[PDB]
Amino acid sequence: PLKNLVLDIDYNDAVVVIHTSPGAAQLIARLLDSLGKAEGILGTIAGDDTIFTTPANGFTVKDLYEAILELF
Amino acid sequence: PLKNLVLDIDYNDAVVVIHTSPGAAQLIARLLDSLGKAEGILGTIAGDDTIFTTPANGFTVKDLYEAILELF
Amino acid sequence: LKNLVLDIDYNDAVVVIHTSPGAAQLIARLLDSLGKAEGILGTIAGDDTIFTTPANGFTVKDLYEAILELF
Amino acid sequence: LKNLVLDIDYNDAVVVIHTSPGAAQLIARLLDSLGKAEGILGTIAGDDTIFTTPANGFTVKDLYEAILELF
Amino acid sequence: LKNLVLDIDYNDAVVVIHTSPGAAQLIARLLDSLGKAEGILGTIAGDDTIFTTPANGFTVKDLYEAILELF
Amino acid sequence: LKNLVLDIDYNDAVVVIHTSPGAAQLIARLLDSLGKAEGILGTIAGDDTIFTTPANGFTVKDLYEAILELF
Ligand SMILES: NC(=[NH2+])NCCC[C@H](N)C(=O)O
Ligand SMILES: NC(=[NH2+])NCCC[C@H](N)C(=O)O
Ligand SMILES: NC(=[NH2+])NCCC[C@H](N)C(=O)O
Ligand SMILES: NC(=[NH2+])NCCC[C@H](N)C(=O)O
Ligand SMILES: NC(=[NH2+])NCCC[C@H](N)C(=O)O
Ligand SMILES: NC(=[NH2+])NCCC[C@H](N)C(=O)O
Repeated sequence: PLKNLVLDIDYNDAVVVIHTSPGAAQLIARLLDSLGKAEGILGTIAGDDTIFTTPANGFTVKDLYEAILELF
Repeated sequence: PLKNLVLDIDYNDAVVVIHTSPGAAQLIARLLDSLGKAEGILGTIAGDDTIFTTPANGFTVKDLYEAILELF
Repeated sequence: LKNLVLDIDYNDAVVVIHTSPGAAQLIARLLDSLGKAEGILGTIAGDDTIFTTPANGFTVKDLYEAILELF
Repeated sequence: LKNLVLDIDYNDAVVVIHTSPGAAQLIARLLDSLGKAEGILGTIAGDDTIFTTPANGFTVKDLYEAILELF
Repeated sequence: LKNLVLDIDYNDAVVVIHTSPGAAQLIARLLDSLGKAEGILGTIAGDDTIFTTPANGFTVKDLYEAILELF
Repeated sequence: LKNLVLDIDYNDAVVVIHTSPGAAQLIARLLDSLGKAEGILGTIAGDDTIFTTPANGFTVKDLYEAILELF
């Protein structure tokens, strides 16, 4: 699994969104599930090529954003 | 569905996030789908082990959480 | 055909499109025809529920009407 | 929903249907109505490919014809 | 969990387990607890169906027996 | 990475590819860039297992080899 899989990252007020190659969703997501609530991720949901991840309390959507880039 | 399939319920300003054992997400989200917008749930979406469920207008997240807890 | 998409609505965070069992990934696929330049930031489908959310600049409201347009 | 299915074929074990992206679940959902008495033992679907199989007392080709019946 | 398993039959190649919707992946993850050693090559679940296949050294009947065993 | 691909084996019906959790859709997409001309009838993939089949004129064994060659 290479960065070549994560096609794009952006976010808004409620969720942080990741775009990947088709079929790589669940794979990049399991990576995010390594992080966790105390690191800012309340949860994560992957489709085929999209991943919606959301911040925990104490965290802003931007905070999560920066934390994920660190993991990636 | 055994209550054991459900590992943890938590939330924030936009969604309630239910974690479950690998694989049980689609099964448990079935229960959440028993309810309709009326009880507050706009929609529900499960992946493999995470479920994001959101509220309808008039009910907040704190609301949906309590609601979910009652159903489980 | 259109029939598959049951209801469309929204709230504070996302727009939720329901479908007949199994068509969520197909209709959600329609949405992926859009893109950032038209409001859509991303879309996830399960079996029969799709959660699409607005990019910065648009609102969950703007996005909503745009999907009806698309449909 | 015909243009969804891109192909049908088979072999010494299953019937292999190909489809447009995300359709795998739609199409396989249609083949789930039939049941064992129609030949089918079961049906599975990934993202764009279904794999169906005839039950005890049925041939793959037969099944291939049967799906072609309800297609 | 067992009341989720609709039925268990089979044929020449696979052992098709039907389940309640969504139950699929859970029951299959159960079979995955077995592994090659018990005569299971590999398993794959959709939404409510589980196609499994025996390993060289056990036939389809045998897989079936050991599955009713597991269950 | 082919490390996401844990084990390969086959039988008288399909080639079974056990991969890391979630990797099953990605790697089936790799086998998906082959098809009939190379002997692949179809390939359906779950969360960590993938099931492929040889077309006509080709044997599962020939496929097991080609699959390693794809790898
Ligand atoms: N190959 C597909 N299923 N494409 C549709 C994907 C739709 C949406 N991005 C999701 O992840 O659910
Ligand atoms: N077996 C897996 N695919 N695990 C990864 C799960 C990714 C994400 N947490 C989801 O549930 O959608
Ligand atoms: N037949 C089912 N698997 N139903 C569960 C649906 C759960 C959720 N609404 C989703 O679309 O993912
Ligand atoms: N976008 C994808 N999921 N691509 C991989 C598809 C793999 C396999 N043909 C399936 O139907 O599951
Ligand atoms: N509610 C649904 N989407 N059902 C699809 C069933 C298709 C097939 N039986 C499978 O296991 O994938
Ligand atoms: N996390 C899971 N859903 N595990 C269950 C896997 C079941 C089966 N081996 C498949 O690939 O479909």
